[PDB]
Amino acid sequence: LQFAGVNIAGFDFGCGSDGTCNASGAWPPLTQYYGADGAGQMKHFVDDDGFNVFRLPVGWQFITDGVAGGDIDEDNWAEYDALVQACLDAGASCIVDVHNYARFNGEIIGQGGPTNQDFAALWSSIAAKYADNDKIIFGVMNEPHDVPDINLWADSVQAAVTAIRQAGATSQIILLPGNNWTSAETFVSNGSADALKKVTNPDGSVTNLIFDVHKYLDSDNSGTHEECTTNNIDNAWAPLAEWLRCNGRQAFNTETGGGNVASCETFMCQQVAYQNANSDVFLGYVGWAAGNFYQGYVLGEVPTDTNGVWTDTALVSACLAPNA
Ligand SMILES: OC[C@H]1O[C@@H](O[C@H]2[C@H](O)[C@@H](O)[C@H](O)O[C@@H]2CO)[C@H](O)[C@@H](O)[C@@H]1O
Repeated sequence: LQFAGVNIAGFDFGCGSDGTCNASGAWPPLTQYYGADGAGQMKHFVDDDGFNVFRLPVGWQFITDGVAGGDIDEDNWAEYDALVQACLDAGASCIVDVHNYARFNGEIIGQGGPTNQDFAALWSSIAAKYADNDKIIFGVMNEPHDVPDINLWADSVQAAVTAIRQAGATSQIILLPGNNWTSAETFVSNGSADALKKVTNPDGSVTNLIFDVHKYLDSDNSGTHEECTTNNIDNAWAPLAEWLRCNGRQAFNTETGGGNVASCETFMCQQVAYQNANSDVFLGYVGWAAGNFYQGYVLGEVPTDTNGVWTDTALVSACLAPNA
């Protein structure tokens, strides 16, 4: 109810689930840079649909041109900032999502891979850009999975948070991701919640530290199927809210979606109706996948521009748009 948005993808392309980002394969979803009209996409999603925030996936490698640290490469950053500027210019809040699966080329941050410091550095720099700007929302890490020790991971996340506040980003939300691809279904049961509950700002508060969760509507939670089989209320959003409420904490669903078909319009509308009903514990949903996915993409949300007139995919206009 506070936020509803869509992921504008492209800078994440050739990012693998193992933290390897073929930083050649990055493809900015902006007219210029020879990609789709991501800016226009966002004008439309706000002005006509009532969307509010956009999530802008990008890889560590792109930000730094291949290095695990925080030395931001200016030419690449110029590209990525233009998208963030388009998101802000559209009137919305923007999640800056480092799309690395808690890894850097095969190896896990804090646990085999780059150190918590290598990582913290990164976020200091990102935060230093953008510190004053309160419409930014820092997404620490996208979809950690098969991590062996969650408390060490929560330590890595502490390190980022602390980096972020110390660069002056005092007013922003920071999203905190846990294990199993931050599945919302296992977020409490696997220890992600209790570990991440310990993460605090420098002054000792949890103000503006929101859990980051993801949930798809297909049998295997992959978001690779067109057809949908559930609304995740019974097994995910209900238990989650109970837990979230009694602990005085909030979560944010930064990835979800489904195919542009009947079964999904019924089941997604159910999930979104429930999520609004629990607006105290859930800050919002963000739908996975506009930007520069081709039309036949199974989870597609890219609208169409006909001489100024935009047209949404089925699922956005039937279910995901606040204006419906
Ligand atoms: O679900 C989000 C994320 O999932 C990836 O697939 C996982 C899935 O999360 C898990 O439930 C299933 O059992 O295994 C697969 C991997 O084997 C998927 O690769 C991503 O595209 C997606 O963003």
